[PDB]
Amino acid sequence: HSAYVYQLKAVPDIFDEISQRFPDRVALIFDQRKITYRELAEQCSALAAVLQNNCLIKGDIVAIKIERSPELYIFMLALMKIGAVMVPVNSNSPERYIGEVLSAAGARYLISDDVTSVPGGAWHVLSSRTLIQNCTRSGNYPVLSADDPALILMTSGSTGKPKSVLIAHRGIARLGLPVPALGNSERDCYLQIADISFAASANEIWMALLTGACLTIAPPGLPDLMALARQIESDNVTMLFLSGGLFRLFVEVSVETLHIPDCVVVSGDFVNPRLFSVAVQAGKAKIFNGLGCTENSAISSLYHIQSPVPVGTPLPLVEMVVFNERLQPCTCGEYGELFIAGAGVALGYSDPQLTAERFITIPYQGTDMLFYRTDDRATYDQDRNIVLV
Ligand SMILES: Nc1c(O)cccc1C(=O)NS(=O)(=O)NC[C@H]1O[C@@H](n2cnc3c(N)ncnc32)[C@H](O)[C@@H]1O
Ligand SMILES: [Br-]
Ligand SMILES: [Cl-]
Ligand SMILES: [Cl-]
Ligand SMILES: [Cl-]
Ligand SMILES: [Cl-]
Repeated sequence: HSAYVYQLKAVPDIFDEISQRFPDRVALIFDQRKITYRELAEQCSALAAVLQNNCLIKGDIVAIKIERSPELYIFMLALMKIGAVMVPVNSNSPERYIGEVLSAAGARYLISDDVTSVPGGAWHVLSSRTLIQNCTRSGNYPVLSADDPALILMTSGSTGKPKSVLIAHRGIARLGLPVPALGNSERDCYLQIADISFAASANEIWMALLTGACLTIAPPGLPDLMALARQIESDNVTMLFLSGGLFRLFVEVSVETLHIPDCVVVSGDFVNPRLFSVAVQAGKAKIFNGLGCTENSAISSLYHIQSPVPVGTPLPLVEMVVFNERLQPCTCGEYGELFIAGAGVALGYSDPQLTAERFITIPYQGTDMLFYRTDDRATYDQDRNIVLV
């Protein structure tokens, strides 16, 4: 439990720390089933021992296709504890496409809650249901470092090129640091709705579970705004992360739901400023425009809208710089490209040539800093907020 904020542990070590400090806080809610950190840590450890005894070891590439459920997050924590590299799969994807993802990721195993609706291939299919039943063993787990790989996520460039992104423990472990703009703590409650195959899901999962906060879990499948509205109220969601689609739809059909939480973060793409205007005038929740990208593991900057919206200022341990064509920091109003450095930067792509092109070391403020090149055109405003253009 170090006070040096730049000193990060692997995910399982942070979670062990949190589960010891807040053992009687609620970690997970699904429907009306609630699970404390103490019970979650017991289930995580029991499952990790089962996985190790199934010969799964550090660095094994392990895909997960498990519908939203408490067991999904138990598997994530157990796989992190044994050092496996998770490949989360979109359960709403054609089997065809899932096979292409598993192939591109090099998955050796696929853990599934429905072993009938999975693609065949080189990978070996394991039943999440059977493995959970075999929980009764725990010890001799790997000594993980913040730079060990934790997951593989798929993304695309601006012109459609598909990419396989290797994410380090540190990229999600940083979400255990409270975000000053949000004021979050263990008292908060998050809503898990973004699909696990999307980096944005990390915002919900790990900001909750690595801080002692509560994660209430949306029902599997496509968004049910009626149920989500009831869930936000009945489970007292206080930190609400939304895609541009979910945000816009809520503004259109139930803007007052957006003011049940304390903070609402909209990320993923440009949002019509008029939508922010309506939302901000409808109540007193803090509405943010947020930037994230897969290559920085999770949400990366926040702009509080008070009334092209800026993307604001970086999260803890994140560095953002707009660089011109000559790799010099831009002045206010000068156009350049957004580069991101710090704890969230990915380990690379599966493509080594693509990695060297997009992950570049640049001396900045006295440090030879590794930057991800976003391909996002940007500048600074007068208050030095970053604004994508
Ligand atoms: N939403 C996410 C999250 O919360 C956590 C982690 C990842 C993501 C995510 O979106 N990852 S991603 O799929 O790789 N897309 C990346 C690309 O999205 C565009 N983008 C994203 N946010 C904004 C925004 N506010 N305004 C304008 N453009 C935006 C930029 O072009 C960027 O480079
Ligand atoms: Br739109
Ligand atoms: Cl407690
Ligand atoms: Cl198919
Ligand atoms: Cl291509
Ligand atoms: Cl790649």
